[PDB]
Amino acid sequence: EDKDLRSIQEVRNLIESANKAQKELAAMSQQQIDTIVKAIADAGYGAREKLAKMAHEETGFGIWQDKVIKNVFASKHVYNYIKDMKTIGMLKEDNEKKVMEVAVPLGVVAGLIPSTNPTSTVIYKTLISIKAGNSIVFSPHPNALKAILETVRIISEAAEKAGCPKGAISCMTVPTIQGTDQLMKHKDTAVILATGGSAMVKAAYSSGTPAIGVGPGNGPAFIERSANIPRAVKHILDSKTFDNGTICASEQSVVVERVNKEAVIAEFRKQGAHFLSDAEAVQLGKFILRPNGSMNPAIVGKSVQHIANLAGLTVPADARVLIAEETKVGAKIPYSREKLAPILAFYTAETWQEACELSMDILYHEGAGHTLIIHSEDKEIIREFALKKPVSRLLVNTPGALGGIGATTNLVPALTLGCGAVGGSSSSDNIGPENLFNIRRIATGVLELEDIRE
Amino acid sequence: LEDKDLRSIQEVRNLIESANKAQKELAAMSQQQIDTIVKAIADAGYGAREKLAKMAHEETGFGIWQDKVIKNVFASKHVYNYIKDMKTIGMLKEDNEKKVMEVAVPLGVVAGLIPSTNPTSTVIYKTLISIKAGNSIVFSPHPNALKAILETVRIISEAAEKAGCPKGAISCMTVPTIQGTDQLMKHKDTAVILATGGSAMVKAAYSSGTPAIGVGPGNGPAFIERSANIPRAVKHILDSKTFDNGTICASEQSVVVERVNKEAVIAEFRKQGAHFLSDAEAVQLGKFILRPNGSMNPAIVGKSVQHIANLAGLTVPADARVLIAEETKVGAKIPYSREKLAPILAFYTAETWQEACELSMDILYHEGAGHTLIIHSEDKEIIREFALKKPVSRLLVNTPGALGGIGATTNLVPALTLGCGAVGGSSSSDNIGPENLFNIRRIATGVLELEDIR
Ligand SMILES: [Cl-]
Ligand SMILES: [Cl-]
Repeated sequence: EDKDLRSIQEVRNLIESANKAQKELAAMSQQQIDTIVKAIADAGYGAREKLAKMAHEETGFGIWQDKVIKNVFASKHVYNYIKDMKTIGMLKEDNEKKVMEVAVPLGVVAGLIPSTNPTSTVIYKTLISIKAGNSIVFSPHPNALKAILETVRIISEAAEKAGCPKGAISCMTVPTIQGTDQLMKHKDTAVILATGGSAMVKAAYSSGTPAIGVGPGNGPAFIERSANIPRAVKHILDSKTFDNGTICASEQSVVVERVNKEAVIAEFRKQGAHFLSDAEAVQLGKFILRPNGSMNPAIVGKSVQHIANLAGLTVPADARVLIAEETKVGAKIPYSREKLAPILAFYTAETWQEACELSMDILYHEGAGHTLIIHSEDKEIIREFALKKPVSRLLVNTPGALGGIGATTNLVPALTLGCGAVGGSSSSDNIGPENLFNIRRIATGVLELEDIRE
Repeated sequence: LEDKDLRSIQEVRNLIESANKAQKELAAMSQQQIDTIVKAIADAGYGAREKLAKMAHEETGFGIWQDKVIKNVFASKHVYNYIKDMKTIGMLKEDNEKKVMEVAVPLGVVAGLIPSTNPTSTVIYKTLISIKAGNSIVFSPHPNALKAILETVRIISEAAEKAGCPKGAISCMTVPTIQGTDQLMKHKDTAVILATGGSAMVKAAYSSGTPAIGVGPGNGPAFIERSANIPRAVKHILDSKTFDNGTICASEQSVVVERVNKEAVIAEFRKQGAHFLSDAEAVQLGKFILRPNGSMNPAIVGKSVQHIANLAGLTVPADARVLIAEETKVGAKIPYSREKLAPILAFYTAETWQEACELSMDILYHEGAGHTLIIHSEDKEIIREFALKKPVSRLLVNTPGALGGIGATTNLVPALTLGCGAVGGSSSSDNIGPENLFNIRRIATGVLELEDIR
């Protein structure tokens, strides 16, 4: 009866079921696997509306119409990338080196699901884990529980119809920290896909189980002197306002040069941004930064009007983002940190070199290894940013949120965006099927001992 | 500070701090400048081959002087020849079709755990690959090999620094403590752990909060299938199993033969210097090898046949090259079915290749899964079945186990850190090198709008 014990029991039950379900997947051919993958894609996509509405209603986060596009992306876009990849059995036979390469599935994948992008992340993690021959057990955020449970129900039913063994795709029905702890620590858990906060990722790397973790997204968008101002402002608003800023790859600040500063402020205003007065900025800043130095969860995925009301603000009805001018960087400077909300800091640099230095300083305090955006027509400046910005994905003339996940760019389509070693993670990739299998190499003898000691 | 544990913690924080600064200096260097240092390390390692082999032999008491010189040659010359022309620094790729550029990003400060079994060769190799990828490295020495490791570090460090490398980029703890090595693994500025050592050590690395890459126990069966060339299969198994008195983890731990071939195989093993133990002698050595706590006796590790025979109270001919015990069982309570880092083999008889496979899987699933299995066969179909099914990361065909698994007699990546992958509890199945020690940053240009994906 006690909730944590039942949760720990259920976790042990799901992993066991998932372990034997994977052994059955492992026996399947590439064609049999792809038949399953396409069926998960279709069920995910067919239920795009219902799951998007479910998630919005339960979490109170975002915009259901935007969650639909997240579901479409997680289904069709990921499917289209992964459909023709060889991920199963014999991959390569080098007949000159005499080395053969075979894909080995990891085993049971433990997927931690955020409340910010719940149904889309479930679909994405399922497609890529099953594609690589793995079973997946999900850890749902308590306040997106029903949405995630129905996503798992819908996609696992379609997979099982297409030949997938029962138990290969499952989810905790009783969310506890103790339960999630067990899922992570379990001997028969092969890898943790750790999409969550910084304490949750640190836990996953302290679990004993190999983990693939994320960091906070604190991505500046530098609008450089040669950028088309209208297009840059459009890209940023497209991303920042997408699902009320729930995607980690969305812009957290705008950096402008002195030459374009006012031209950019005016364009933001013209496209519906609201600039906070100095007084309005500190008032919201006081509300955003909690006494313990945490960022206020009360803003996450909420509307501009919702956030204004919480902060004691009165803001125009058609305001699309709140923007505050910022000069400093630090743990006590909330505008310099991740605000999963339609709230942006606004920085001014005199030159592109000053903008690079400020971005480094922003990223080093928070957001290193994740995302930075640059709007520019200058090939030389973009290349300097490419060689120096401490991120894993550097986005050029594109909306941040959409560009970072590979919706508007040719990055790998993903909702797990690895932050690399600088962010404390084991990978910097947009996670796909190639991150979820090992290579076994089968090598023939080419030399004798007598050759190597001569 | 005078207490040993606190002096050691202090040292590790100082060492990490220097390595942190030094890496930022390495991070500014071109591929040319890096490769110059790499070559200087390789040259210094190679030149000190006899010196360092003798130090390690005298200090640890393990192995054969001659064989450790070869390992020092392998770690320097062979690793260097694989890495010298590899692209590991800065801009790697510029895809103009996808509009995606790729840039190598060094991990940062590497933590190298060095075992007493392969101590000088492992330092040389890890240094070369870390520095090649633009990283610094701080070593944790096994206390039984402290002096030899420190002197290897001293030697390659000075040649690196003479070649342009920043001071503090290559360092080693001078006071080995478990409290100091815990600090090395857990530290925020430590970017990655190369975890070469025992099972409790690698489980410690994955519990540290820092990204780890671990090894597993090597327990590889050698299946001399009926199509095999017996005299060469025997020579290979002996070449590997007696190499440094069996200290390398990719060396064979059992021989599996088909019944039709058993007589012929035993006769050849005998001709080439193998000594088959009687039932009573096998039982006597088994009692000595297996400790009451369940661990295997360290007293046998890297020791001669005669030395072990004396320890176990056996009387064995002076020219005996390996001790072979016939075995029928697999399990924790069965010492021959487990990793014996010594010139000792189990010998199993199966009826068919199918039974040999099933037996091999049973061996590996108890101990050794993810590491190595060796097969001698001229049957490419049976080999392919083993390739697709045996739970290992490296499957060796017609080659000595120790020498083929490290890539000395095979075309596998030349390495002394052999990942066991997920099945063995690690993040990688690779023979690891430069490409496991940088992240890829991707710089991507927008190709689509929000409206397009709507
Ligand atoms: Cl979603
Ligand atoms: Cl050595």
